[PDB]
Amino acid sequence: KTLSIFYQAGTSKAGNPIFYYVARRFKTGQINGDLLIYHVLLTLKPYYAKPYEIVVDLTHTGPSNRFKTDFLSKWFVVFPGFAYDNVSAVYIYNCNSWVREYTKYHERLLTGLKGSKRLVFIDCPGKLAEHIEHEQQKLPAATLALEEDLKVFHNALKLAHKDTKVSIKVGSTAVQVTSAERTKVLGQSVFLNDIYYASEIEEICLVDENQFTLTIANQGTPLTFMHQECEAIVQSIIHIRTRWELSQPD
Amino acid sequence: KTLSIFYQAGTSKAGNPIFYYVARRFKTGQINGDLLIYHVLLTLKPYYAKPYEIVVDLTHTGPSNRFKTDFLSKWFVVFPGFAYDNVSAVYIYNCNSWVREYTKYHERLLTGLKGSKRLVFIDCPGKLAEHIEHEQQKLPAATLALEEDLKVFHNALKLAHKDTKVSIKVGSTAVQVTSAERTKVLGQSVFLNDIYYASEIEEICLVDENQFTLTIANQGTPLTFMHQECEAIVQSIIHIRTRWELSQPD
Ligand SMILES: CCCCCCCCCCCCCCCCCC(=O)O[C@H](COC(=O)CCCCCCCCCCCCCCC)COP(=O)(O)OCCN
Ligand SMILES: CCCCCCCCCCCCCCCCCC(=O)O[C@H](COC(=O)CCCCCCCCCCCCCCC)COP(=O)(O)OCCN
Repeated sequence: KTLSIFYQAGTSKAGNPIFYYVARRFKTGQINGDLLIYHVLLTLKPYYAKPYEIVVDLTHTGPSNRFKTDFLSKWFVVFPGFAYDNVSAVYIYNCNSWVREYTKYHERLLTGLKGSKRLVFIDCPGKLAEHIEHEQQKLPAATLALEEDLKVFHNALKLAHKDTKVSIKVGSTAVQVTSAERTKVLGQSVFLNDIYYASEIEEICLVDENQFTLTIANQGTPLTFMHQECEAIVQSIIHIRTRWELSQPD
Repeated sequence: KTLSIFYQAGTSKAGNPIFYYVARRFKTGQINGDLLIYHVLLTLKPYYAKPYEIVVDLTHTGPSNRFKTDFLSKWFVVFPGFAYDNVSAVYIYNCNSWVREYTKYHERLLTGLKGSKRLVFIDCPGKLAEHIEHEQQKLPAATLALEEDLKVFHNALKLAHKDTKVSIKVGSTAVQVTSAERTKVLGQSVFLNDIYYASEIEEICLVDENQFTLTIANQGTPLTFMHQECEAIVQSIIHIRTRWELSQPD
């Protein structure tokens, strides 16, 4: 009941089959990891003897999608040794701050991935397609969705102890806070894209005429941003939140 | 949350305060029913000595929103005799098959409502504006949103034991099959409007050139309709179920 988490789709421009891991699709608790390590073992077996590439859609991956240390460990010890080696490339799409922080929390186990040239962090579906068969990227429909009909606010500033220059992209279904400055994730300076589904925007608050707060469900401390067009960001987010509430279950 | 189930809002053209019962908001059971009924009491007591009106929002009212028999019967006794007589009108909006059936099954308890000139079914969402001014109307925003941007397919035919002419209206978040011909609900000829949120539309089938089926969640029997433009109705519905799925929870 988890053939959607890890599916095969496409071939790379280097001539290797592509396998997608939708991190958000997997849930720690419920979809027993025993079940996913199973399915990944099974769709890879026929392939991991020869070289293959992986695309991990870290899109909106959060703590509920995590690999607990015991599980995460089992992943670096449960495959034929060549199997790890034949992974020609692992495109990491939509890495966000939680996965990064997860990546730091589990640096003990992800030590091998640090600096690994094989991990290519990708910014958009278009940059991932370049490494694929005539740009036929099969990122989930859901993922690709987040890329269209976006109201983008550049030069925004996420306020925190460390201020992060970000662009706040408001899409009909989610707000994405794409960092404009790179930060390290597994030793590679990459852009982070934090996605906040309208369903998760509990409160939007305009602090100043150029600063707003975004309370995201279950993330406690609201996010804070500074931007010249704040009134407009807030209004766009409220709209998206409202259009969402209208279609809420009874 | 019982608090959004029944609330006071507006005054009718006849100068009577209106109360809205949003059926879908109630969930059958134990305590919800007495929260709900203790709530309607605390809300109505101030007004039920003078003529007041009720708009019953039956949109999407299904089994999970029903008043079990013992709970329903409390509604006809727990209020003062004058409270019942003071209801000058009960606008019934979006009555649907299930409710029709529910009232058929409780045809006994509902004898007092059967034939009642005080019950006004709103078969034309605009007809409500004939007893209550739009600015005084306060149907849930969600109920109202189901009326906007509807791709309407008139002259459809719903096959079943009895084939009823219907209009299939696909909106961004739902499919509504509105009977084109009236049926009796509590002795009144009215237009039912069954609503199927994209969230409930499991299987979508193009049975042939001018026919299609919808399999609805928790509804073993499939909705089978006929229409010239079926591939268009199937595509329309497939688009919204898909638009939905591509925006649901990881
Ligand atoms: C063996 C699987 C690796 C699982 C990694 C889980 C943690 C990911 C954290 C998010 C950022 C990194 C995503 C991409 C990780 C790619 C790791 C990789 O390349 O593993 C190679 C093998 O690649 C594969 O096995 C193919 C891919 C298998 C599925 C991977 C699914 C990753 C799911 C991540 C979920 C998000 C994080 C969850 C958070 C709480 C082998 O590495 P090695 O040679 O250093 O190993 C030495 C010991 N054997
Ligand atoms: C007393 C409350 C009536 C509850 C009716 C529940 C069943 C409704 C079934 C759906 C179609 C009808 C909806 C409108 C019903 C209006 C009933 C009404 O007018 O009651 C009058 C009183 O009106 C009011 O009390 C004000 C409104 C109170 C809230 C009503 C909420 C209705 C909720 C229906 C939920 C949908 C059905 C659930 C299904 C399984 C008094 O009638 P009477 O003089 O014959 O009574 C004699 C004995 N006392």
